[PDB]
Amino acid sequence: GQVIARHKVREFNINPVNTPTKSKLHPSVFYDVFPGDKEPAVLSDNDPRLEVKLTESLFSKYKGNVNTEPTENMLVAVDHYAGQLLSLDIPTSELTLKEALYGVDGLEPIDITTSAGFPYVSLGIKKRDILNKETQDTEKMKFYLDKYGIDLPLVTYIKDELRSVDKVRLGKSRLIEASSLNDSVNMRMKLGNLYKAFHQNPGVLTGSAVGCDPDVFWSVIPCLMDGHLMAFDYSNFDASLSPVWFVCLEKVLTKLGFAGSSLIQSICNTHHIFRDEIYVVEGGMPSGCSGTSIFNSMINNIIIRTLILDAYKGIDLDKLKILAYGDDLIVSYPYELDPQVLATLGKNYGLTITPPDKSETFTKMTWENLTFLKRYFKPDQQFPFLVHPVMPMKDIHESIRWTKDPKNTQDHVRSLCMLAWHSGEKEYNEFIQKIRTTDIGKCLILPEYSVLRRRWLDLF
Ligand SMILES: [Sm+3]
Repeated sequence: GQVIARHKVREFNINPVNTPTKSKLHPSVFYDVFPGDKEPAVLSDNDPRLEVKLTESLFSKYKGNVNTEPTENMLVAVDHYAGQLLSLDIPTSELTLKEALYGVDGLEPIDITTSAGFPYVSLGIKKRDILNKETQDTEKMKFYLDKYGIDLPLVTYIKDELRSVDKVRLGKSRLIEASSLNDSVNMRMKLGNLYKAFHQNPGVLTGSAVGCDPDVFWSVIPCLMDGHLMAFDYSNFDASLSPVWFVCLEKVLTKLGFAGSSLIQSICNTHHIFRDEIYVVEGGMPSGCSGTSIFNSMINNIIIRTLILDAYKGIDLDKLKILAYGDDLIVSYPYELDPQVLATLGKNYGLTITPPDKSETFTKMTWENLTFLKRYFKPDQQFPFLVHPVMPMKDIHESIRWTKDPKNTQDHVRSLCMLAWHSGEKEYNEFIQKIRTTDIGKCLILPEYSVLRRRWLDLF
């Protein structure tokens, strides 16, 4: 994706947005007791630890844009991937303003904590005013739908979160390019069954993990990926998606039977409202559109299928098994294919594909080394057929040392226990013991290890 043009909001007569220009992240009491580097992201041009122009930094992610019509290999991959997806028998029927608004079984009511987006953000009017959860009202939406229409621009906040020392100074703090409520209900109303299917079918058929409890799903990935092993992750996946991949994503939904795949063009080329200065981009996935997670996965399934055909000759795609959660990949084939080969090959579609999280360089992948959703795979001692998701203790330490509002310093610490304990009894007791060094640490009521193991076992 490349930025084709920049204008001022004045030119379009649009009220600018005062982007939250201060981090709400402060150091928690566990800042001294645990180790970590990561500090909060840069949200302002002045921010003293910044060694670079922020304007340029925030948008450097848009490296360029490769222009082709879909390759022959590309085209095979969409017919094969779409093929698998037909077997699921996904309804092509569209959803209702009421369904799309407040969920069905499969979907979850649009979050009334996220931004409504343009133009609502600049009218002070937020999600609650339109959305009555108890009533399940459709008058306020239908009104503001008829009024402002669809295909509205995107409000581009800059995301407030922990970043590594490098991504702090180099101004890499990434963006959420948030969608208008109009647009998110619109295509949530006609690809609602596409999302429904992916949420109910996390696996090797959808090539998807989006919406899955790793607690249980971890202990089933190894049954599904029965073959050799590869894993990947990209740097700036979203921004790097040249339009071609979108023309494939559409082509897939078209074969699936969704009139509405036209929407996909509407996310490829988009307008973004950053501070005032409104950008317009060709390509790139909006990080925080409606089906971002799902569309990425689908495209990733298109991409590795393509790269592997590009790279190799005599290959049956039916035995190629894939599992993507956005940029995160796991893939398996009966024969040992070379990750490195693939990564290079994809670099001529504009992609920077890379070894999975916590991996220095492409070696043969093994269940001992693998990462997915930032977690290791550690099979249980007593019952080796059950598999633990092990979020590394560094990542958990790095999270506990900061806090937004130290009232929910419990809710946050408890949540970290549900992840920590998978590391094993020895480490979990060291963890809560160190937490309980601090004075507010001891007042927190924490689950004991045997409690957490039992809750986990009961899930089966
Ligand atoms: Sm990733």
